[PDB]
Amino acid sequence: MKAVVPTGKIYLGSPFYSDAQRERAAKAKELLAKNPSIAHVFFPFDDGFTDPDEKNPEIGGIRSMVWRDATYQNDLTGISNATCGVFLYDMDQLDDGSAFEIGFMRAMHKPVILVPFTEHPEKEKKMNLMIAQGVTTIIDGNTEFEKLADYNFNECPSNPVRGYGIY
Amino acid sequence: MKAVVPTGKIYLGSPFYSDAQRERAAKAKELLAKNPSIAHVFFPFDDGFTDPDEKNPEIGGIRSMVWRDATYQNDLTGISNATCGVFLYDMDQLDDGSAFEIGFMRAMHKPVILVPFTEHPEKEKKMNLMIAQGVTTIIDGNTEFEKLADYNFNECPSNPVRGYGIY
Amino acid sequence: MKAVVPTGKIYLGSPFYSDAQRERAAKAKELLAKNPSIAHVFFPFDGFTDPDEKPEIGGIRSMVWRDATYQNDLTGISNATCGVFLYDMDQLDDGSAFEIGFMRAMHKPVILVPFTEHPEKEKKMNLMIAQGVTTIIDGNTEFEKLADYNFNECPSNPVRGYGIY
Amino acid sequence: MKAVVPTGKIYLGSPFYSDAQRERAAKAKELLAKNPSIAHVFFPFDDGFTDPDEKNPEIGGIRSMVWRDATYQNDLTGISNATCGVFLYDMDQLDDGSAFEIGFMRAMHKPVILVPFTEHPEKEKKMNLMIAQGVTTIIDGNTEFEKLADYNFNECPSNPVRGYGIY
Amino acid sequence: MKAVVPTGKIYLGSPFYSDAQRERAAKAKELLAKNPSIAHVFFPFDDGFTDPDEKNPEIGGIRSMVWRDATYQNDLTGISNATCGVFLYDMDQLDDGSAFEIGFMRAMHKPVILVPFTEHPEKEKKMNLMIAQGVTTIIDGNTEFEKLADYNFNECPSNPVRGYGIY
Amino acid sequence: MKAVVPTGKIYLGSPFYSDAQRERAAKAKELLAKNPSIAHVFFPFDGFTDPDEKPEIGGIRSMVWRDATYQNDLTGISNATCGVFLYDMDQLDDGSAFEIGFMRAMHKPVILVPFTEHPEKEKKMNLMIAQGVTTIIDGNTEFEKLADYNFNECPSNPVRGYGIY
Ligand SMILES: Brc1ncnc2nc[nH]c12
Ligand SMILES: Brc1ncnc2nc[nH]c12
Ligand SMILES: Brc1ncnc2nc[nH]c12
Ligand SMILES: Brc1ncnc2nc[nH]c12
Ligand SMILES: Brc1ncnc2nc[nH]c12
Ligand SMILES: Brc1ncnc2nc[nH]c12
Repeated sequence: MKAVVPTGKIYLGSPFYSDAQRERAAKAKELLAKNPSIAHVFFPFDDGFTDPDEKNPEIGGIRSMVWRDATYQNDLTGISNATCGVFLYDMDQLDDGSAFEIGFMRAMHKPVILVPFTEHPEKEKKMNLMIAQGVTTIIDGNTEFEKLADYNFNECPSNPVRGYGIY
Repeated sequence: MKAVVPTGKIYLGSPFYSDAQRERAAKAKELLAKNPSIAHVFFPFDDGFTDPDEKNPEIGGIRSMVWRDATYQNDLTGISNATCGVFLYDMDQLDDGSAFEIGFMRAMHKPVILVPFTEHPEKEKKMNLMIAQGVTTIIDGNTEFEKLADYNFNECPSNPVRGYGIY
Repeated sequence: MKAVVPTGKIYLGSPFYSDAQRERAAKAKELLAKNPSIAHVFFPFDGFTDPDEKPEIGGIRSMVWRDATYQNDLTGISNATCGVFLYDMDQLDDGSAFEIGFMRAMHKPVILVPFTEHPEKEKKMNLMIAQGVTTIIDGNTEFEKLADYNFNECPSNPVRGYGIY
Repeated sequence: MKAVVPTGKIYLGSPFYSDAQRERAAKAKELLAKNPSIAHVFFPFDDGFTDPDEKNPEIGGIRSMVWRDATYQNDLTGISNATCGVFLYDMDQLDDGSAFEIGFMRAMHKPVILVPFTEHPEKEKKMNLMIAQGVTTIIDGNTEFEKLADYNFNECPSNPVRGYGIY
Repeated sequence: MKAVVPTGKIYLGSPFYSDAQRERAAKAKELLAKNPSIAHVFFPFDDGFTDPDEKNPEIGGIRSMVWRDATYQNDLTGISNATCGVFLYDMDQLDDGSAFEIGFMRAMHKPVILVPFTEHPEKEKKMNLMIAQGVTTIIDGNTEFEKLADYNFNECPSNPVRGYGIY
Repeated sequence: MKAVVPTGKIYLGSPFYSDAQRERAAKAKELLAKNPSIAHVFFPFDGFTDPDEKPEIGGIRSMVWRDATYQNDLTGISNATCGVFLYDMDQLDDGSAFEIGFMRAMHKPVILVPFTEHPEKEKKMNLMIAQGVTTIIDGNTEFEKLADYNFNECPSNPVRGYGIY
């Protein structure tokens, strides 16, 4: 029933390797900001750990084990504190980090909101069984991105993936 | 220390959408068969559930919810009974089902053996942080596929991913 | 130990088959509604609609509806910080029991609120329930405690006075 | 794949006390003892903890906290060690202990096999959604009780509950 | 991102009995009470369970099973409700209770903040690997105790233990 | 209940700093070696080598070595069906305690095998240890029980006779 205070703690998982992916993340935060059921949102790429012993760090480059552990754990920490996951899932370039986080969250029995995006709304609709069955709620990013602003994250109502070929 | 009987229960995760992926799986089973530390190996694509109410089933096609649940659960069942995971991980075509299973297994604190394969041993070596940090042991598929036959699955000795750019 | 804000997130599980059971549920919602340590309450029966289900209650239900409804409850269990169970000692609801075992396997606290209309029978309880529950509040004589119980910390209160089977 | 040594570790859950129920349990053991895939079977009612500090143990009595604690724990230990659960489920007199155990195992992602028994096959077939959905494989006690001797507990293939009204 | 309402639910673990230790705990509370990101703080020694059936409660005595059970459980409940753990860790007299609690929380994937205190800053700096690796963020009690008032418990950014010998 | 094959998978945790501690560990391995209910035993100190570490015991260790070694233990905890702890009551090993809490959060059984060289002091134990452990075998007077204990089912034996703090 109606909550006394916002309780949703969103773990916003998302690729961040292209302008389009980056714009979706931006857009997602905005909508989430308009949702009255949200108490907090964590985006893994917002802050960052800095390793002093790490001289001249580069992206996609070799990183120190210390930076790697700290950054990975901040993400797991985000998942731990989150009550649910929201994944801006690029269906054109499958992100394994996101897929990994979806499985982790489900192993913890946490609800997972999948928001698929494709630049080819007209190509075949197929999805991996693990993703298709692991997620508890699907919200198409192409045509319903906006309900993130209204979805009741206090209870995360289920909505099984349907309409996708399974492989 | 030395085990009285084999105790390793391997969950062999792997894409199965190309001849090359299919040959690796085949090869993997053979090596695993030669390993004295293995009590059992589960390959998700070996058996299969059959839904009677499912008329004319097709691969990649729309599947019944009953078949979807049963098949997904057989996989989770495999992960549950497994003591460790071994992933024939295609680095050229990232498989999200596999990535999902890697995260699930790690959320359960189970050791995960990553065996990466690439048809371009000469291209840049980069890996997602979640995969790079989530796996506990890496065995290159291109140059060490064969140690699967000797690895001590009774204890799954760690071997951190190194030599890969992190993104 | 004094919360800055209410944190208690209650999963209120109970059978919803008889009028009596529907009454208890009705009362609990109100009682918990007056507790200042509660941030939110979730009640399973407050549902999903399979647009493809041509559907009777108690009848054969589509797998899609079954999956979504079952998940909505587990999701309520996941979000909850504790469980409050309007537990029927006369008609044992295995669903409620399942959920109690699920929550405990998750290490979360479970407040057992038993009810009986047969005070005549020897008060007894299954071991798993007797030992699994962390806090018991008699529904026949302490129901009102739910409006005052501190769900921010859910103080323990082991089951006693019940014969074990 | 074929197991090198039996892998199934069964948690055999069942109500006792009722003459019929005891019979079921006894026959289940026999059936299981004949299954090559089973490595071990734990039945909670077999042996028990004796509280030396317990005067006159009343079976159904107001038993001491030490006995209760040790007995309850001996069951969780069995659930913990078990790879799968097999429940002799009485559809005539619902045993909440069993139900408890089923959800506990499912929260652990362990496979659960339901073997329902009814002395009233003429009565309506109904099942609580939590059981019907939580269970991973059903094997009708009244009709396929014998299957327990052939079921491959090394993989516990799933068989979704069906044909039951759901309330 | 910025939280809409305090999200941090702290499990404040610490040894008691020792005059110094009590002081630490008292100051930690003050510091925490000043942190805007904190929603609630649970300290195991604050209030307690009273076993009406317990004659003359001996603090350090052979306490009854009911008291023990209710007290131990009240702590797990706090760990369960908590989003993160903050441990006032005595490097001079290792408290195994605290250690227990740290591993329990890590098995749950919850973030753990170590605040080490030593009355002998001249002695060698060493730490048991399990603590040094299990801990997700360290905040020197002797030097940065005040940080507890600024630390964003809505996300618990990590800070790997370093500068300690490991045995 | 009679295993077809040994299933017990033991995670043997203990401090490995003093000669005495190194002796107990030595004995346990042998005792467990005679138990027919055991399929395998894992002992943390039996290690990893960071080819890039130029390394002293107790010294500063590379993060890579730290990560791999720590993981090897958690992996041993994951594979194990139960834990056997050669627990020192004179010099509390927080590593062992951490691992005990980890295993219990995983619902696995933990056999506490305490040892003391000071029978003179009031036998006491921390609550979390006293309540977390599921089976206790006195290392000073029952050490040998480990060769006969049934690890296929690890029968419970709550801690008693210890004052609680
Ligand atoms: Br992936 C990935 N890469 C780099 N920084 C990160 N933080 C969180 N997830 C990250
Ligand atoms: Br993916 C995927 N697709 C089809 N069948 C499967 N079984 C296990 N995993 C599977
Ligand atoms: Br149980 C159970 N049975 C039927 N419908 C439900 N909705 C929520 N929980 C339910
Ligand atoms: Br007695 C006894 N022994 C083992 N498991 C049980 N569940 C309920 N009562 C039980
Ligand atoms: Br007393 C008491 N109360 C709460 N937590 C504790 N840990 C050890 N002893 C404790
Ligand atoms: Br603890 C601990 N400390 C140092 N080395 C180890 N290897 C295994 N467990 C260890």
